[PDB]
Amino acid sequence: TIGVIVPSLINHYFAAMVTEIQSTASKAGLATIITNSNEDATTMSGSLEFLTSHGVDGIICVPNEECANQLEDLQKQMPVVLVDRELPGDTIPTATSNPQPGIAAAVELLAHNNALPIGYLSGPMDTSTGRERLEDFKAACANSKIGEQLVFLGGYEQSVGFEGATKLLDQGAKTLFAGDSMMTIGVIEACHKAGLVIGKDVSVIGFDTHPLFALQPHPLTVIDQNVEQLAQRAVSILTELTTIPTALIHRESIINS
Amino acid sequence: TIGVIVPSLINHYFAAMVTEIQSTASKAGLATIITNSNEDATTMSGSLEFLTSHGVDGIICVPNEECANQLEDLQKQMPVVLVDRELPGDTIPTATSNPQPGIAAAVELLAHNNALPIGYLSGPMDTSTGRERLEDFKAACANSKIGEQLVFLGGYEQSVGFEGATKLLDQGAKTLFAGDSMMTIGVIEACHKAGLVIGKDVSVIGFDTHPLFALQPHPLTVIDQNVEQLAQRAVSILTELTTIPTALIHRESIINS
Repeated sequence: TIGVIVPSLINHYFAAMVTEIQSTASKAGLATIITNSNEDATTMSGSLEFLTSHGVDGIICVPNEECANQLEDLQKQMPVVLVDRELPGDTIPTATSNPQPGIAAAVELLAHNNALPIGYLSGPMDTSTGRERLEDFKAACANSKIGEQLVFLGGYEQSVGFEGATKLLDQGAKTLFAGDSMMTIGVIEACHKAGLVIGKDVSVIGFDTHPLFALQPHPLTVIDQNVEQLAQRAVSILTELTTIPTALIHRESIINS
Repeated sequence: TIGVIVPSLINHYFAAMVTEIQSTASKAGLATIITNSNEDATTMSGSLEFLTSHGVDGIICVPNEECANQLEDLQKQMPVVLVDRELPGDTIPTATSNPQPGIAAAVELLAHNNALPIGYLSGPMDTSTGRERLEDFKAACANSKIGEQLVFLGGYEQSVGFEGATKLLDQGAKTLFAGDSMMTIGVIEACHKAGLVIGKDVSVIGFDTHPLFALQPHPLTVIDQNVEQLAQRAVSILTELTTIPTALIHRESIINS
């Protein structure tokens, strides 16, 4: 029996991750209790306290930064592993995806297609995830020599991405490049509401693998993070108690200009 | 602290159900442990056993029919609630949705638009949920005087639905009418692989309220189950220790022929 804590379950990515963490754990003879923090430090605080109180062998977890302290203490006693998100400072084994290879290829591809300017739709800047990927998109643009692009600093709600993406399209974006599952939804909602055919009137780059992204009238080019391998690796590290690269799935949502 | 046990989490409907259950219970002062049974009775049996051994107060559960007996004993001591699915036998308070009003109106609406024949893609026949909805769709067709329509008896994998939906189209279906989220995915895949424009070349009725359904080029008429209300009902019956109408959201995936 192990414990897993995740910020959201309506996020298909985090529900994929726990399905795969659970399946790998059972193959190594271990059960799985899941918790959901709603991106709320107090809630996760509540969970960790509870999980270790009840004799779980290990914890695989997506750290809120506002929990850095309690998370260190449990190490000082509890086998802990962090996944997807990184603690901003000081030892706890972490397995995360490296976003640079996918982001660089998506930018490269936008550049060859003259599908510019790009409206990149950021995620919460309070996550290692949100900043890692915005650094990488910025460097890729320089490295691809297309110059500075449009950036919206999003957050958590589908509403935030819808509002973000609609503003990028106002500012002239010809490509919407989401940096999250949830931002990717806001981009779709935005193209739908504005009357635009993706892969025809505007280009989209999505983030993560949702089954329904592959089945749009023009399937979505997306950045895959390979959830299965991260979950495999993360449970390997929990039993014995690192980065998985990221990839571009080329589909049909980029116009050639 | 309470335990909620759900058969899947990649299922958007059950991820929404557990998010709303957690939310509602913290508004009544209760943390939340979630478990995921992958439609396997060994795992749930294991899980059930776990959450009682560790002194969580209540259990909200989506029951696997081969756990009726074990669930029974928990009552004889644990405040237990079955959601979504029902036990076929004798007791335990259950809050489920009633699928008849939604199913009747989707059928009624297919009948007015002569959008026939209908291929109804059932879910598993060993869930109270799969039978109920197949009975109700059969009666709605008699009640609307359209005759017997085509049925496929589906299951669990997006794959099964995609196979069933493609088979129904070979057999002449002009409307595909899923009985699940997963079946609704398989239905979309089937129209895409086949090259059919939903809303234009074929009609679709979907099941449950994925945000991405409302966005498709022709958004999807779907049967909404009101997960939020089910979840609130189930949590009141837990704190102080029944059916919820189903509804048709009329969008634009039915042709007028």
